[PDB]
Amino acid sequence: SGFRKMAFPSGKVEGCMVQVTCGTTTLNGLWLDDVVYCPRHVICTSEDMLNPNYEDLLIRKSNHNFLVQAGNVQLRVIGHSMQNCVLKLKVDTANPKTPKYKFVRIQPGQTFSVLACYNGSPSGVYQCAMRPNFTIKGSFLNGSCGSVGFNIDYDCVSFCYMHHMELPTGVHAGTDLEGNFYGPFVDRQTAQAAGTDTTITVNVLAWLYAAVINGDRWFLNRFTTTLNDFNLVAMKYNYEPLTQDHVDILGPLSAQTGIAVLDMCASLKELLQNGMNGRTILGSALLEDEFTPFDVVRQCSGVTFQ
Amino acid sequence: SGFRKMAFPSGKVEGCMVQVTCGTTTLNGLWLDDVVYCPRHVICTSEDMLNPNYEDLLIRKSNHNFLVQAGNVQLRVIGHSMQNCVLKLKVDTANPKTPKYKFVRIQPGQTFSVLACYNGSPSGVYQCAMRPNFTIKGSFLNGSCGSVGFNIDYDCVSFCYMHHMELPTGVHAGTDLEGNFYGPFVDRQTAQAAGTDTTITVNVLAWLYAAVINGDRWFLNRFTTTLNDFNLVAMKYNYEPLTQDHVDILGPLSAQTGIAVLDMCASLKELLQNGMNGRTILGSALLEDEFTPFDVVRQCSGVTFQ
Ligand SMILES: *[C@H](O)[C@H](C[C@@H]1CCNC1=O)NC(=O)[C@H](CC1CCCCC1)NC(=O)[C@@H](NC(=O)OCc1ccccc1)C(C)C
Ligand SMILES: *[C@H](O)[C@H](C[C@@H]1CCNC1=O)NC(=O)[C@H](CC1CCCCC1)NC(=O)[C@@H](NC(=O)OCc1ccccc1)C(C)C
Repeated sequence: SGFRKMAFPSGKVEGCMVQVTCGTTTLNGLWLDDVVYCPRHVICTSEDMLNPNYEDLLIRKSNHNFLVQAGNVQLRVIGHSMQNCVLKLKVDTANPKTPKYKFVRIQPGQTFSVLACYNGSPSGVYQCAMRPNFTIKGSFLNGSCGSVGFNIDYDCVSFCYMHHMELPTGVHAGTDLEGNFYGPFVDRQTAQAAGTDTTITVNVLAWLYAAVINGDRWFLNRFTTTLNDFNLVAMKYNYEPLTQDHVDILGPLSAQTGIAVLDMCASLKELLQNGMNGRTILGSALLEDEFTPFDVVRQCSGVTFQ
Repeated sequence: SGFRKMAFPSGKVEGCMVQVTCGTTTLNGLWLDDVVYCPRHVICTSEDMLNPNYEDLLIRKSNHNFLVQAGNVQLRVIGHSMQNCVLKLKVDTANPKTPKYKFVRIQPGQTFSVLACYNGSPSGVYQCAMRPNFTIKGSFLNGSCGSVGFNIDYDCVSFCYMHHMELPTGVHAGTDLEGNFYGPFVDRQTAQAAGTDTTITVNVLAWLYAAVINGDRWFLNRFTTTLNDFNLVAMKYNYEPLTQDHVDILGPLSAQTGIAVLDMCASLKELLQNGMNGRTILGSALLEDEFTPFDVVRQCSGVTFQ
């Protein structure tokens, strides 16, 4: 038993990380087949970043201005193009380590693993949730741009996030692998509002089920509630409203524990209204919302990949 | 910026994971050069586990009784031996993916990444601390035995932990790669006491420095303290006593932030005596002790590996 925030094994993604340099700027790229993907702001100087005209900036660049290193194995750039906020560099060699892969645009509340990288070299791996306001709470320093987020389904890597910038609150923003930002953000160094974040209610409930499965369970109470009654409580505490779709997604955990979803909602409502009274659940003194149901099921069924 | 509990990239270790089967029991092994390492309890049946005579049980076994699969690539066993609580199977093929590696026995309070594995296939990766009572708080199900803990120093993997069992409190116990348990535990299915755990004070202080570096810093107070005065507080709250060696290890973080170590101890003393009053530090409502100083420095300097 035990429950930990767990990232996917990163080896398949490690073999795809390269370094991209344009002039003074170095960041990470993702090398799949004969294409390298990276943030288009690799082309910006420190004064372009305040209000860049990316079309005009890219026109000044030719293939030979993009330096791509894989380790110290190095790639010849034979074409370049901009797709939304990502630059796509065609290279003359297909990555021999390309895994089976897909590009996916994830939904708010879903989770993924981040392989944080500097100069094309992996530094660490951790699990993130895409917040309801389309930010992530990551760990990113200068040079981490182009680091990617991903999920694995057995042998297939689903890339879902590429890192671009940090907002004025320490939270992080980036794009899918077609270069479309999650949320309202633009790749300009200017003040940008993320807007109110909310707690991912279905994930909190999934984590309460994980706690029961692991014997942590003082919070189970006597009451039940209704989906409309609970949602009145969710509103006051900035929790996402719970829908029947969420109830259905929680079905397997409900069946495993024998605790009806609305009974668990009643326990959650009392935790929200009364706090935890200095106690903990699965080692946390806060209600955790970065585990999806489905993360919970895999962690307590032992799903593997390769 | 931002601070996350981050594991090492796992690819170098993924290429070393194999499946070991003896009779009815399947677990994970570690394949380095021409040797496969796994828990010796792979030889036990469900009624051996209550009081096993490992010498007598192993004598019944020959090389051909140990089935080792690498993926579905499969290895011929040409010798076997028991070293403390690990079994070492000599195979006829050296692992072509063997990284540069060392076996290390870590100290209590140090951290490492765990690659949780089932049937020789990686499932996930997370960071653990070896508690002062020589347990870890992991996430391990049936079949995870033989999963390993490790650190990376650029290109060298230091293996430090192999998982063996779960105690009567949900905490986990295992050995170094020479098969010596951390702590007082034996590989028998019998009630076993871990003894009182304590909080890793130098790690809490390192994490408070990480918080200041990230602008989280309401807890900085007006006071200072002495190492002897602070240790009186540490005693009452089951914190490890702070030594000058710990102060010296905190030197770089002290120099980076301009906060004297004993001033940070005074902030910690007030957090211990008064709690956090419903506030958070780096997203946690508890004092976190599973980051070493040195983890903090790498996370806020961007150290990479490959
Ligand atoms: C690429 O390695 C970095 C990664 C960030 C550095 C520290 N944490 C990070 O996640 N990205 C950048 O340095 C960004 C440069 C890009 C160039 C032009 C296109 C968009 C930005 N810049 C940032 O992340 C900066 N944040 C930012 O621009 O947010 C807008 C803002 C500015 C002022 C006040 C409010 C909001 C970051 C602060 C360095
Ligand atoms: C190998 O895959 C598993 C991993 C554990 C299963 C669930 N969580 C785990 O970490 N290891 C085992 O199943 C252990 C078998 C070994 C065979 C004989 C040598 C030592 C054990 N068994 C356990 O981990 C069990 N725990 C245990 O034996 O602790 C001692 C104990 C027993 C009763 C009351 C107090 C303490 C576990 C409970 C299945």
